[PDB]
Amino acid sequence: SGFRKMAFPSGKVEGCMVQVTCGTTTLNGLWLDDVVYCPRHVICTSEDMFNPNYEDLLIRKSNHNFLVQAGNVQLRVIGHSMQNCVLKLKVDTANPKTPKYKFVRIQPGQTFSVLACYNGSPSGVYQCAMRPNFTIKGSFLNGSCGSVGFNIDYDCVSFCYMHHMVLPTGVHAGTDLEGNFYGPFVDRQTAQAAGTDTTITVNVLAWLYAAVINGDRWFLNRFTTTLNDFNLVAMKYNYEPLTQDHVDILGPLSAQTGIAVLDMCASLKELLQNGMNGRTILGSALLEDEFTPFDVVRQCSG
Amino acid sequence: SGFRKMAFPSGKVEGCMVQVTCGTTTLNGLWLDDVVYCPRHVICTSEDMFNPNYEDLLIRKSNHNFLVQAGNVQLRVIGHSMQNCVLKLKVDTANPKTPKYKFVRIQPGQTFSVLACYNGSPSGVYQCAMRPNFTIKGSFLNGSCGSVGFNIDYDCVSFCYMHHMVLPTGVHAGTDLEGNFYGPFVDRQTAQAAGTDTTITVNVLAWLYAAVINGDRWFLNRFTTTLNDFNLVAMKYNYEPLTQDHVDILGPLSAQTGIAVLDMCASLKELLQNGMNGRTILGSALLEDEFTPFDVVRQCSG
Ligand SMILES: Cn1cnc(Cn2c(=O)nc(Nc3cc4cn(C)nc4cc3Cl)n(Cc3cc(F)c(F)cc3F)c2=O)n1
Ligand SMILES: Cn1cnc(Cn2c(=O)nc(Nc3cc4cn(C)nc4cc3Cl)n(Cc3cc(F)c(F)cc3F)c2=O)n1
Ligand SMILES: Cc1ncc(C[n+]2csc(CCO)c2C)c(N)n1
Repeated sequence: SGFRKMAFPSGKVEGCMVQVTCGTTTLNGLWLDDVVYCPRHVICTSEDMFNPNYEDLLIRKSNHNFLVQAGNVQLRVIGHSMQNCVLKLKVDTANPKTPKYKFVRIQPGQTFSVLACYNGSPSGVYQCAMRPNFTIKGSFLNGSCGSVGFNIDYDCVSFCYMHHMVLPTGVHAGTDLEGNFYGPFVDRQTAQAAGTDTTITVNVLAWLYAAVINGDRWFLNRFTTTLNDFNLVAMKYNYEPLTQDHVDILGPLSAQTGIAVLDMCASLKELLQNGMNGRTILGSALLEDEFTPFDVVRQCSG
Repeated sequence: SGFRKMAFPSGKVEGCMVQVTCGTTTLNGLWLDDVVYCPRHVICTSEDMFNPNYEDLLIRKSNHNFLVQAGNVQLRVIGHSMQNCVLKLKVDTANPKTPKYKFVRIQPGQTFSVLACYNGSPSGVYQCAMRPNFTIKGSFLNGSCGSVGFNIDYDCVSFCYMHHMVLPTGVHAGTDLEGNFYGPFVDRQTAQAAGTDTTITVNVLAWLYAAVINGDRWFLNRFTTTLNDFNLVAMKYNYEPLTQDHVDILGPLSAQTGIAVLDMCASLKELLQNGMNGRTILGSALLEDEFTPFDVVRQCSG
């Protein structure tokens, strides 16, 4: 019973956060086995951040220019390399708290947990979605660079996000753990705009099913729609199109509630056209799109 | 808005979760030093759950009737006692992952992180507020009994909530770590109704300060009020009256913005009497009441 934004327990990741410093520049790193991963922006000085030539800056660096602190222990760097926008510091000590882990690149519309950290210390945890325009709407302050996002599946941590920067609209951009940005962004201190964001339609539908499972039905109706006719209306409102795969994924929620997927599409179509008339769904005045069908099933089965 | 419900990192609590089983009744417990804390409901058979005689259920029980497991490893119970609605099981091993900790009883309005657990295994973490009617709008399934709520200040975990039961409306009820229920509930499997809820005034005020901090301040009027006058008006709109402690925890935000607490009460009074008139605050037409003054500073300032 109930439905809330839920993050994975963050303990397995907390044991991996460290602080990395070059000169006066400092951010968070991820210590797995004998490697620390962190944004390569750390090698920038105040004058480099605007337009860094990273290969130039890195070749001028020695191992002892990197100071890595785990708690109050200093870790000795014995090698360094760059993979795209991620710096890899080889250290002489393996992290005994290293969990079983994978690096994955997540798809837009999928969710993950963010462990926000400052100076290598974990500060808070919360759930985010990869937006269709490759930004994330996180909660990050100065010093959060290098914080990571992840999912956990049977004691294996799949790291999918490393935080790099804040955009002028206050949304956030980062890379996978291979150092490739999500979206058309680049790691320099310039004002960067994202593409137009769209709403994750399959997630909104999942969250409507959550609302029904928790006893709210005011938005349901008796109208009918085809998948294509729903997608025409959805595109009009800058909603992502709904695929047959998405319809299939919503299957369990349809079975549970007895509401056909296309019947819930008919309900969403009306909400897009009429609005909510000051009413709320699961306490929200806006249509929530950062719950996947798996997130709803996980919280609402039974 | 840039505001998200953020949990504390859960690792310090994850290392304390265990499963406790009596016969087939099984739930979650909290292992700190050489004591495991858990709801006394675990000693009920199904026929006991409706109207248990705990004293009589406990006199029949011996140490060897309690199965306490960390993962699949059994912890031998060497003493047991009842304190209000919590059972305290003395075990023969001091938990090596015990953090610095305290037991605290919170007030309505205060927020905390919940580590939802099933069979001793943490499943997710999210932020909750204690409602004025002493329920929490959590997210809990069967098997969640004994999950705990907590805050972390510096490196000390303040435990404030242990989950006991779901109410007919789907909200949740439980105790502090001394076994004293929040609210008028008792640990019987009966349909107990929560009283009518109200809005957490101190947290709405914190939210208005957060809006001011971010430059959204159209709602600041030119008036002030006395605390007594504001309290009397607030109750007529199903808002909670303010306490002297409430005024004091608004102090840092009042100092940060230079807006006197009673001036902000006058501004909230005007919103109550007139409404938003089609206009929004931090992008929402709803006033948020589950961010405490500390949450606001935590998310604006760090
Ligand atoms: C408000 N906010 C929200 N998210 C963020 C993340 N973020 C950050 O934490 N730090 C950044 N720049 C740095 C400045 C430093 C000053 N010192 C002494 N050390 C510093 C280290 C960093 Cl990383 N940035 C900006 C930023 C970071 C990048 F990785 C990048 F490629 C471009 C950028 F403009 C930042 O956004 N802050
Ligand atoms: C849907 N939901 C949301 N929160 C909860 C919490 N909750 C719970 O997890 N378990 C409960 N009863 C038990 C049944 C058991 C069956 N087996 C095999 N083992 C069991 C252990 C428990 Cl604790 N309850 C009900 C409940 C638990 C209490 F502690 C109490 F005092 C009164 C109650 F009615 C429950 O609410 N479920
Ligand atoms: C945290 C943080 N880091 C860097 C800058 C950028 N900055 C400050 S002075 C200067 C010119 C070189 O001295 C630059 C690029 C910032 N604003 N905040």
